[PDB]
Amino acid sequence: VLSGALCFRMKDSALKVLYLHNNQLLAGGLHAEKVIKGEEISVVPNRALDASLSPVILGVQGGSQCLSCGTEKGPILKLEPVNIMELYLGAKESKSFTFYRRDMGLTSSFESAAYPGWFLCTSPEADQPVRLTQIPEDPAWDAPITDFYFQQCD
Repeated sequence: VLSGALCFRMKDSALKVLYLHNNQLLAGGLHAEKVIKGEEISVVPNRALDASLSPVILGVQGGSQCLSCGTEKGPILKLEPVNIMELYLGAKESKSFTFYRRDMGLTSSFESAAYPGWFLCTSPEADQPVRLTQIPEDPAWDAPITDFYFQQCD
């Protein structure tokens, strides 16, 4: 087993780096990038789910908090005060804390395992929270961005 979670750096396809502010993950513009450092994203595979779907659990602050979609009838992206290693080692499904990664080459998309059809996304605007969205039939320049550069820290 991992002695610590994997370390990744994330930014959307528009190169907006994800950072933390007031307990929320935001995607910053070039200006924000000069003030705050991108957040090191903790990552662990969710071994309770189908490996062919690339299930992962994402966390922040050294893995002290993890991204969750909640358990309501509708998805709500929020950081929860649970250590990613607790989820990693626990014999518990933890589906609401899981995303299915779709590797498209240079970038990846992340679909909520608990809420099919909902994907992690960023706004075309800078410094807005990362959220969840369903994919529109027709693309647009002002539509949410669901593709991310998912790179392991050096």
